[PDB]
Parts: sequence; C-alpha cells; structure tokens
Amino acid sequence: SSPRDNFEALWRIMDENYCFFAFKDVDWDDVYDRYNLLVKDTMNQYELFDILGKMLAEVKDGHTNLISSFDMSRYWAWYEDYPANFYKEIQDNYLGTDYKIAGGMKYKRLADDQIGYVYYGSFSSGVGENNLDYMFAHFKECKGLIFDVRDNGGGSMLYSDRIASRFLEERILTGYTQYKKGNGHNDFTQPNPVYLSPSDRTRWLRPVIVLTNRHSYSATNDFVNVMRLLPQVTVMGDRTGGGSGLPFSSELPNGWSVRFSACPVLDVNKQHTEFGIDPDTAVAITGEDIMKGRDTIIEAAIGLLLAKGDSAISY
Ligand SMILES: [Cl-]
Repeated sequence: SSPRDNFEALWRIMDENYCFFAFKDVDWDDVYDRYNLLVKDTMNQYELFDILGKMLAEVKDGHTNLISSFDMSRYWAWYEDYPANFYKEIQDNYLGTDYKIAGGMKYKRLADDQIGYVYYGSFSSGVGENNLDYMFAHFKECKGLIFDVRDNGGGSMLYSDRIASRFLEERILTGYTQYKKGNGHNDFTQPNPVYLSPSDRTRWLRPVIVLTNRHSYSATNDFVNVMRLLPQVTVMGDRTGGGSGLPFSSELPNGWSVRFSACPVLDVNKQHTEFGIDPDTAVAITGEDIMKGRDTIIEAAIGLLLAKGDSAISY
C-alpha cells in the first residue's frame, strides 16, 4: 500500500462523496494539483498521515477525520474557535447533589420551584417514555422548562425523536434530507421531507428554553432544528456545532478510514444546518459570572421564563 495510491484513493473518496464543496473557499481540483506534488512514495506512514490530514483540513470541517491505528486527524478549530459556554463545576451549583436521575436525564426544579431544569448530556444515554412522564409530572406546577443540551455530542436518533415528539401539538414538517446521487459535487437527490408526529404520552406546551453551545452537535443539531420550529420554544446560548448524526465512512487501501457527514440536512426553508444553527438569543458565560459561581445562560433562561406577561390562562 503505497503513499501515492492512498493519496489518490482519499482524494477520490472526498471528490465523489463529500457533500459541502459549494460552501468551501477551496477548489478540490487545485487541492489535487498541490498535494500531487507533495505526496512521494518514499514517505513513511507518519509523513503520509500528516500530509493527508492537512489535505482534509483544506475543507475546514469539524466533522471530517482521517483515522489510522496511531492517530486521528481533525480540524477542531471548528469547535475551539467558540467559547466552552458550559462548565460542569458551575452547573453543580444548580443541580447540587439532590437532583433526580431519569435515564440519561438529570433534572431539578429551580427558582422557588417555578422552573423545571433538565440536563441531557448524551443522546447515547437512553430516555424511556416513563422517564419523560415522571420528569414532566415533577414539573407540573412549573411556569416553564429549561432543556439543556450543551456539550451533547449526539447519539441515537431514537431518543431525539422520542423527546422532541413531547413538545408537538400536531404532526409537522421537521425539514428535509438529500443524499449523494452521483460523483458530481452538487449531484444530490431532491430534498426529501421528514415529518414528526406528537406523542400520545405527557406533552409540554408551556414555554421551553433549549440551551445550546458549539459542543451541541450531530443528533443534537437535528434535535435543536426540530425544537426551534415550535411556538413555545426559545433556543439560547451559542451556535450549535452542526453535523447531521448521519456519517459517511470509507476505508483507504492502507486500512485507514475517512469519515464525514453523509447527507445534507435542510431546515423547513431548505437551508443547510450542517454548519450549525444559531440560537434565538445569543448568551455567553461571562468571566465575572464564573467568579460568582453563576451560569450566565441558565440565569438568562430563568429570567426570560420568569418575565411576567398577562395573568390570563388562554390559547
Ligand atoms: Cl418506557
């Protein structure tokens, strides 16, 4: 397995399957011409790995990686160029030690029991129908809900759909999917509509604040995409980390593998969500709030939900 064969195979895999060339400042043909002069069959496996990793970093994509048995290439400036906007130690001041555990959820009432707070760290940690019903019943008397998915790198779409379906009033269009039809960079199938139906179990139609950060991505990005379509939902924090939760993976002749997003996911306006979704209200954790043991994002969400409107029960 020669370096030039692995260079050729990797360039071709990207050329024919990478979905987002239209949104990148580089031309993949000029990337071929440049790296063609750099890859030599005298290179050892480490030199080849560094150069091919740099080649993938040309598309500046946090979702693209080259994986060998010794390293994984990454463009993590995609995540690291944004503030953390989440600290477990500051979150401990809100959850304490007496928070409740229902599957993959941590939950507790805040602000004199007026606000329900949920932290859902991973879509890989399952949530059952009873877990959700019990969490909602604990928050029966609450004015609103905080659903915090900051630092949630995704996981299973089964839990994504199961949680999101609890906030629906009726069946809705959630967005669209496209898939690579051919080798051409823009050779996609027509946008396919994806729908979600409301749950038959306990639903939450009261105000909701969804908390996001750059470390909210993949299945979490798709979850956020559905939640921001709902009238009772406000998304707060920072731009999500994007991605789709639907990866492409292929092996190289040398056994290394390349991965990236397999399909473009579009919102209801047929706009790409791959590069992340902006919150409704941008809020960043401040240096002085950390010093006070406060989470600026949780506090802004509490403030917004407590902001009193009319004293009327209506529709
Ligand atoms: Cl269940």
